[PDB]
Amino acid sequence: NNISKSAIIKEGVIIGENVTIEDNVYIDYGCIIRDNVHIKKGSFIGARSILGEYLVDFYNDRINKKHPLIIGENALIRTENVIYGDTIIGDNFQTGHKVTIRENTKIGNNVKIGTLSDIQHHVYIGNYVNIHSNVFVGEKSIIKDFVWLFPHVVLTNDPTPPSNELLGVTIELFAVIAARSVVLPGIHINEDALVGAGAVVTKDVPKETVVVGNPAREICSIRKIKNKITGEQVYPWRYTFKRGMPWEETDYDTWIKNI
Amino acid sequence: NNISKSAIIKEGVIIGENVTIEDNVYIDYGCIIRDNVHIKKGSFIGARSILGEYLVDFYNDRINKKHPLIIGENALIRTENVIYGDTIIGDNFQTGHKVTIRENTKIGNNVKIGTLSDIQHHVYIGNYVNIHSNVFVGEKSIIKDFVWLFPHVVLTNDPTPPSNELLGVTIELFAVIAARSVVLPGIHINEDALVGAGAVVTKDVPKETVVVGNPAREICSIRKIKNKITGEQVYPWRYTFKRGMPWEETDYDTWIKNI
Amino acid sequence: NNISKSAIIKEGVIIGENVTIEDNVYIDYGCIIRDNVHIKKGSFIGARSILGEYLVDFYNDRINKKHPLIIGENALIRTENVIYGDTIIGDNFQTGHKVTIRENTKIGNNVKIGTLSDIQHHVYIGNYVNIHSNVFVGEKSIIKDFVWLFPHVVLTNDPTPPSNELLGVTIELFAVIAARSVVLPGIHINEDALVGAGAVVTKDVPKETVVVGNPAREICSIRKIKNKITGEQVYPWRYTFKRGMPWEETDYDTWIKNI
Ligand SMILES: CC(=O)SCCNC(=O)CCNC(=O)[C@H](O)C(C)(C)COP(=O)(O)OP(=O)(O)OC[C@H]1O[C@@H](n2cnc3c(N)ncnc32)[C@H](O)[C@@H]1OP(=O)(O)O
Ligand SMILES: CC(=O)SCCNC(=O)CCNC(=O)[C@H](O)C(C)(C)COP(=O)(O)OP(=O)(O)OC[C@H]1O[C@@H](n2cnc3c(N)ncnc32)[C@H](O)[C@@H]1OP(=O)(O)O
Ligand SMILES: CC(=O)SCCNC(=O)CCNC(=O)[C@H](O)C(C)(C)COP(=O)(O)OP(=O)(O)OC[C@H]1O[C@@H](n2cnc3c(N)ncnc32)[C@H](O)[C@@H]1OP(=O)(O)O
Ligand SMILES: Cc1c[nH]c(=O)[nH]c1=O
Ligand SMILES: Cc1c[nH]c(=O)[nH]c1=O
Ligand SMILES: Cc1c[nH]c(=O)[nH]c1=O
Repeated sequence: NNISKSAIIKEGVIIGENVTIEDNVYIDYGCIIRDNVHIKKGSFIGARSILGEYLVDFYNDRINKKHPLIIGENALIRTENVIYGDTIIGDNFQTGHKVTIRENTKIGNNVKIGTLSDIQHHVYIGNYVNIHSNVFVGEKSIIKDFVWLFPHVVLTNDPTPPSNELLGVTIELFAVIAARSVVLPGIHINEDALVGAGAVVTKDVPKETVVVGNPAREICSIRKIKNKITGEQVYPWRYTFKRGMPWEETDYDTWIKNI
Repeated sequence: NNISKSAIIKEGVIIGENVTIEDNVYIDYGCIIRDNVHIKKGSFIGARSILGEYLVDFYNDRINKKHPLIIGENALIRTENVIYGDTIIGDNFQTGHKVTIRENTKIGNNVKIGTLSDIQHHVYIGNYVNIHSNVFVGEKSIIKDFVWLFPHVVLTNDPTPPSNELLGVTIELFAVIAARSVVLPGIHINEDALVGAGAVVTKDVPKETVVVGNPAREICSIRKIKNKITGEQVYPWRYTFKRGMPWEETDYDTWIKNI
Repeated sequence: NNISKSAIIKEGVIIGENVTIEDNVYIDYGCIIRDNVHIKKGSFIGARSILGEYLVDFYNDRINKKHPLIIGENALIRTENVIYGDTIIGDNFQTGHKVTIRENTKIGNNVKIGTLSDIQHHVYIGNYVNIHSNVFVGEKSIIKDFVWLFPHVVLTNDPTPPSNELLGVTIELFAVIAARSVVLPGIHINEDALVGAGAVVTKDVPKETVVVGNPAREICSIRKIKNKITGEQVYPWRYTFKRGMPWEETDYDTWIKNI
């Protein structure tokens, strides 16, 4: 292995082989770090998380194959997160409790995944994505930057289940999926779209449109929505909300000009 | 610390500083009791629960600030519950497995919180409240006494997400929210109201009214409902159901006269 | 006890009394095997699972009564599964992470139960049943062979809650319940029926019928559905899908003739 002298590793932690733990990493009580896990500098790993969780091939003969997991700098992973090998997570990642993340998945930078979320295999999550509590992200889903998935959202992938050909959902830049919504397989939710709470999204959602209901139907442009408190137009949200965003200290327009 | 000689503390338990464990408390295998936790007499804490879980300020410098957690007498907390500091829980509390309860939250007496439920910060839960499996209780929610939240209910708080001003849901005395229902931000669900399974509640619900659907619509008075088995009028439920309630040994009317 | 010399039992495992662990069983780090647990040959038990979890009577006096749990051969149970006593699980069972299974429950052979699922007490699950992530299975539910419950499905049982007389849902052979659907108490979902994603099923569903919506309504025969990719008729699914099924190596028709 390769573990930093500044790493703090609490009681009960179990470490395997070919593990690299960088500087100022703190691994809380009881974590099990399985083989082929690389934890980048400054990260915190919550108690009893299990990192480099076994892929299916392990069970053939109980011999652990090599499926490297890398976690980026400064993660803040909370308790009992389970993360599979063959997955890459970027920097400043943060989680709630008991989150599960499968293999062959890629998660960008400054992403947040709340308590109980279940991210499946072969999932793509871009940067500054915010997934709240108990969100199910099915295999093949593609979540672009700045997307928000609120509690209990479920992204499906088998159009006529059970079947052999899956179609993942693709969620474009800044789209917001409100709580307890379910999206059907292969659906494209376009930029700056808003899917209202509890919707059953059976059709693509056009850019800057609001849909609600079961099945969800277009109700209006996102720009029509007013703040319930202040009466100000809310969307695109990038102009009215910036806590934790990269243009927090400036403004979106100046920010975007720079990138 | 201050731990009772009658307390039973199983193998693997980890105890921090400024912890008080009263008489006849039983802490099962592997719990991690973090600093500033007070567990009242006669309580049972399920294996691997983590009590006094770290608030956000801890991560600034990995130095644990003081945020006291108090749990009342006779709790029956099941496995792997995670409970934050700056929270108060009353007596005879009981939980299912893997429940998460955040900080700055207040939970009354004789409350039950089922498996997987995720109770956020700044939540108020009164007495004799029954929250079932995997219920999401958002920040700012106010749940009055005798309310029932059935499996997979979700109480939201950001009316035009993501935004800066949250509005919590308030659920009044005895109201019942059936399974897989979602309530929108700032909604008032009045006394003895019934929200039918799977509803999307977008408007306040008047006292003793039944609403169902997406969006939920008023269908009738609660008093119209008949028991599917016995044909007897069911509601107000306080008159037809009393298992585990304070008037269990008497009757509601005599009971209420006394308080 | 009775533990096989070929059993592999990792660090931190806690074993009680009257436990039988057969040949080639592998119990991962930190499992707690409570009294009266029988694990059949060749099974794998994921880290930190808790087997023979305490029934309610234990809490009367903290004295553990006898409530035997049996798990069949070749199980592949993943991490942190919690399984109660007075329950029987058949062979080739497999689970995802953090699944909870209560007492007085019977689970057949070649069944799969995904991450977070919460199976209550007095539940019957037949063979080759596939329950996905975070499915709630209420007390009294009866799930026949080959049924599929997709993510976030919830089967209820109190028709006018809270009440004293529960009615479980019965799901017949091969029926498929798509994601985020909720079924009301006492509902009969017949053979080869399809409940579309996110439905609120308030009425029995006839054999080979598709229902969708809130409340769910019949839309067509299952045989009308075409594969979204190939345009081939999909259902009965037993003729178009067989990965992991008993007729995988042959065909359903020849297979059924033999049984
Ligand atoms: C979990 C957390 O921590 S916070 C979760 C984040 N927030 C959420 O999930 C909820 C966010 N809010 C929503 O999703 C809302 O549904 C919105 C913003 C889309 C609703 O848009 P609104 O500003 O309420 O438009 P408005 O309420 O004036 O339009 C209401 C009409 O459409 C209906 N409607 C509004 N929202 C919905 C909905 N989600 N589903 C079905 N119908 C709806 C209303 O009942 C009303 O019908 P009416 O014509 O009979 O009066
Ligand atoms: C998880 C556990 O352990 S138990 C969970 C606790 N129980 C539950 O969550 C379910 C409780 N039951 C409900 O919520 C029910 O929906 C009730 C009690 C509100 C339904 O009231 P009912 O007594 O069924 O009235 P009833 O069924 O006669 O009225 C039915 C009409 O309204 C419709 N309807 C009834 N309930 C709903 C619903 N939840 N959503 C949408 N429509 C509904 C029916 O389909 C029917 O429509 P129709 O006019 O075409 O026939
Ligand atoms: C989580 C995982 O890993 S995968 C989860 C497994 N897969 C799922 O849960 C989703 C499976 N798919 C479904 O359940 C679908 O709803 C199906 C297959 C029942 C839909 O049948 P379809 O083949 O899409 O029929 P189709 O789409 O042509 O009929 C669509 C019409 O009914 C409506 N409709 C279709 N499905 C639904 C639904 N679930 N709820 C409400 N309305 C629906 C459509 O909006 C459309 O309405 P329209 O007349 O205005 O055009
Ligand atoms: C800030 C915060 C986010 N998510 C959590 O799970 N806990 C916290 O304290
Ligand atoms: C009675 C009971 C309630 N809740 C649980 O999680 N387990 C139990 O045994
Ligand atoms: C194949 C598979 C199924 N379910 C899981 O939880 N993990 C896996 O690797």
